[PDB]
Amino acid sequence: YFQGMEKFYNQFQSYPLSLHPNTSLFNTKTKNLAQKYGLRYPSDLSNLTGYVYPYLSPSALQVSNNWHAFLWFLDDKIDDPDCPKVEKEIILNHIIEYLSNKCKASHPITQFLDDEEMWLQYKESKCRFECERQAILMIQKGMIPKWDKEDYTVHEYEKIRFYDSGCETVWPLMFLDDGILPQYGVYTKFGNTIVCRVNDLYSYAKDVYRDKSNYNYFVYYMQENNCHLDEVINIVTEEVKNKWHMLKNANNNTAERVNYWCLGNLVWHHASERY
Repeated sequence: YFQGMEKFYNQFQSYPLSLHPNTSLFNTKTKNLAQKYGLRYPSDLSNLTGYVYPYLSPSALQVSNNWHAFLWFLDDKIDDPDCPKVEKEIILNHIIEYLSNKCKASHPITQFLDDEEMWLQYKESKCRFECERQAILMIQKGMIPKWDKEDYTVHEYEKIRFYDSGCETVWPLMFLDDGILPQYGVYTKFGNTIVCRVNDLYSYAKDVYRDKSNYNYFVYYMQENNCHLDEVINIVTEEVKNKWHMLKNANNNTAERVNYWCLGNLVWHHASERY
């Protein structure tokens, strides 16, 4: 595992920007908003925002960090093994209802989203509506199926993880300073895959050895294909190499910003004590 990760990171680490993005101001504002509703956003997560959106304005970075905080709060609750299952179903259906204009925000997570400071001057932006549309899909096609499912093929995991990861909800943030939506298609899909492969690789030790969770590409691939971890790491390295080249070779604004997101996500995981 350790040698496989070393070889993987050495192959793909090509983050050209500062290891010290300016994050303090937006970290503080996001945490202040979280604390207003009794929620916690760990400061290290703000570094990810700084790494992945280095081309955004300060106000767009602020709202992006707020959206990442929403995803963190929800993942924290849904992935919590000690949270009662009925409470998870209640919060997931409530978020859908709130995001569908059917009910008031009545839980801390939706009160956070409903606050004037959530979206700042971007409350009526195309981004806001698309983030929320994609968050409904993340719940309906990602989180709800996952919390009812025990067995996964690799392909079933890939479909559920595409939604459950929330990556489709972050692509619109890349266009906050432009007022338009991303071009969804092969490049957002490749970005979703690259982010998830990196995340699953870095979380493998915690998932398998510490948390005893099977929800990880490498676990399901090893089961399905009867192979060892080193082999899957090699296979994923080849897949990521090909898809990341395809992302970098497109002269297309969505692909270019997805590339930054994949590069920044890799540097953040390399630096993190979490893994």
